[PDB]
Amino acid sequence: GYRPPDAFVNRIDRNIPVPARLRHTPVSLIEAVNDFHYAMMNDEERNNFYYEVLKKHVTPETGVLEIGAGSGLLSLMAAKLGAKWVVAVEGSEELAKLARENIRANNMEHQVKVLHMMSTELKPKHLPEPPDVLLSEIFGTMMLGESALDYVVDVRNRLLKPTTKIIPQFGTQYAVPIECDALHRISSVSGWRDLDLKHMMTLQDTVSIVFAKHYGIRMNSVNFRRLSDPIELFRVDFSSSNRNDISRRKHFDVVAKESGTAHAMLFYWKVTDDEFVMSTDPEDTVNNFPRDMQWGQALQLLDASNGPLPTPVVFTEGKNYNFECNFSGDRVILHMQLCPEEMTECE
Amino acid sequence: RPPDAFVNRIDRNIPVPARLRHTPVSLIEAVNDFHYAMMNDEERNNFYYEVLKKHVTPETGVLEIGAGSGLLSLMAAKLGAKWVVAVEGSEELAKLARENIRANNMEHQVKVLHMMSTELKPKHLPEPPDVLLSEIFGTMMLGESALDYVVDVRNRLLKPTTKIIPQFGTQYAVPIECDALHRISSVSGWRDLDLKHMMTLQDTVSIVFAKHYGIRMNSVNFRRLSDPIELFRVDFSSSNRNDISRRKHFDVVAKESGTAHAMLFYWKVTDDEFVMSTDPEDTVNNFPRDMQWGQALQLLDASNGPLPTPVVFTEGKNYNFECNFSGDRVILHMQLCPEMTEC
Ligand SMILES: Nc1ncnc2c1ncn2[C@@H]1O[C@H](CSCC[C@H](N)C(=O)O)[C@@H](O)[C@H]1O
Ligand SMILES: Nc1ncnc2c1ncn2[C@@H]1O[C@H](CSCC[C@H](N)C(=O)O)[C@@H](O)[C@H]1O
Repeated sequence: GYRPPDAFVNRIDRNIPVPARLRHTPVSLIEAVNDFHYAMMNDEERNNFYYEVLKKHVTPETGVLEIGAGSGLLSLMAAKLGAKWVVAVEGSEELAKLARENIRANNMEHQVKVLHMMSTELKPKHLPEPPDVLLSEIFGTMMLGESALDYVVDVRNRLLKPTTKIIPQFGTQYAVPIECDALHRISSVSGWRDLDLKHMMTLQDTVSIVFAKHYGIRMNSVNFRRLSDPIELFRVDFSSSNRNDISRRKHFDVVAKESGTAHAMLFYWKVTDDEFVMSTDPEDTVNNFPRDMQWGQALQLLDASNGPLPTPVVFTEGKNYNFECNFSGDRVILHMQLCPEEMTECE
Repeated sequence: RPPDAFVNRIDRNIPVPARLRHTPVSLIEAVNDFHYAMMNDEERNNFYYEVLKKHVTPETGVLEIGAGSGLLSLMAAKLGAKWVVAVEGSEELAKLARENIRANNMEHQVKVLHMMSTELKPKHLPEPPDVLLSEIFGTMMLGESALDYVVDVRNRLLKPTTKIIPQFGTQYAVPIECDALHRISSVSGWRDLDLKHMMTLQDTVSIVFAKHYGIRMNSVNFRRLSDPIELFRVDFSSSNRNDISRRKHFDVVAKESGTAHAMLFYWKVTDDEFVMSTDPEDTVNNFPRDMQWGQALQLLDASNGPLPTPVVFTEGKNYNFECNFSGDRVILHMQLCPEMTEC
């Protein structure tokens, strides 16, 4: 017999039993589905979001194009609503097949087609015509975390026609300074009785954006306080915006509603199309448990200045606080640095 | 600027404090991901403090495997040990420990060696130690080979009278029903759309840490379908990994009827009267422990069909499970025995 180099069994001790359905299946595909896709599909509210927005844009003469088909659920929705043709693009090989198999298992093998490629190499030749609708779910815990704006923009410039409706329409990344003792106990140490340990603080990570779930935390489960109104880091119109519409450095003047300790900046985002909303805000994901597991929220520990040891950002209600937001080149990573009163070039 | 410097993996536009710029990334990741949480697990710290002060004389020489930050050695020194030698494999962690030791003026009580305990020879020690101190437990108790590393030191460096801390370790397992976990790990479909083919890929083999699902078991609602399954127990002063059979079987009687979505894995460490538990029923107020360890999970498939079959419990009936250990006993797997298995 033969075993693919990336077969699941290869990752597993000889003494441990593996079901035939898993043995020769590629590790990455298994990891992809088990870690993300199962949680995505049980995000009913997410599925309901895309079904409703498609429902008001799909005619039997509607040509649909989806970026990142994965399992093909969204592409199935387009066809389910009676679309003329659906072409779904998927970057990895094994996800491409899995989509097709889901497409045969259901009705739509004639209606929906899945191309193995990145949307970057998708050419007008690969499409029947310019699509009426562009479909996309390529949002991460950070909205542009998996470069959603860049992939749509490339496709928007090359493959779409004027009348093309882009789903979804709007996207906004928010930031909130929060007090959260529970998080603080995971990320800070002073000492144990007589023993001084504050030197450990030399190493505290004030720079990295961190996904709540990866370190075992769900903000809906943890008690915390929002020390201010949401901060609109940036808005994006997917049918007109570019990644340079997001200035690589911005300054935000935040008014503290409540006094407390800003242990961390909490990062969430909302996606809008007409009256329909996709929210990453923990207030809206209380009952959407699968969403907190797929997207969740992101955190960044705040340091007030550049001392040898981190300085706590203490908010005093009514008093005003100034933050410098620095994006990376691809606008995929960002950072919130409190302005002093010389890491920042605040003025 | 070291090749492993923290700045070097950060965008040029993002600001990095001087205390972090030239610091090795691995050190930062380690301290931030684990050490902070360890140090705020005060039950854990209190566990070792109480077991230590029961054995530490001003005549007691202490040897710690895996110093890391070296807090436990600071405890042994604080309790007035005559000499403490703490061994640490990470070069950057070893220096971090030394600094903590200077900050508490115990520079001459505690010595930190940059090596693996495998390389620790009697030459490196003043005397065969009176006390052996270890914290090398993972979310899976033997997940970090805590048993093997102690056995090597036990065979080569210790003396008959050497008290090993901690004494006992028990790896438990419980079959549980958990609707929240099920929604994260399975899919049937969406309305008329059938997505059951997705189930072909459901990972039934891998042991996944609960926090890597993003889950803390104390926050999520679940049912235990039977009494705890003692997979194995180890005496760190006499057991070898060969004492753990490569394959064990278990008569598991269902206390309750339900769906065994998964096998929950926790453990308990014992020394005299003192207990270190990973059971989520004991970590309800120990939020740092659930973050540094938490629990483990394995999804259960009942047989070997083209699709996963739910393991369903009927109260009062028996369910035989086969447990297979990897060679180093670091990894294990629970498989239901049908009326892949040797049963
Ligand atoms: N430029 C790109 N081109 C094609 N596929 C992409 C892509 N970027 C990400 N992807 C793929 O899109 C998927 C993101 S999630 C899958 C969404 C799917 N339509 C659903 O709702 O079920 C991943 O599988 C990823 O491999
Ligand atoms: N055989 C081994 N020998 C020496 N150090 C080890 C080791 N196995 C693991 N370690 C190290 O021990 C540490 C495990 S965690 C440190 C726990 C420490 N007692 C404290 O509470 O601060 C890690 O730094 C690891 O690199």
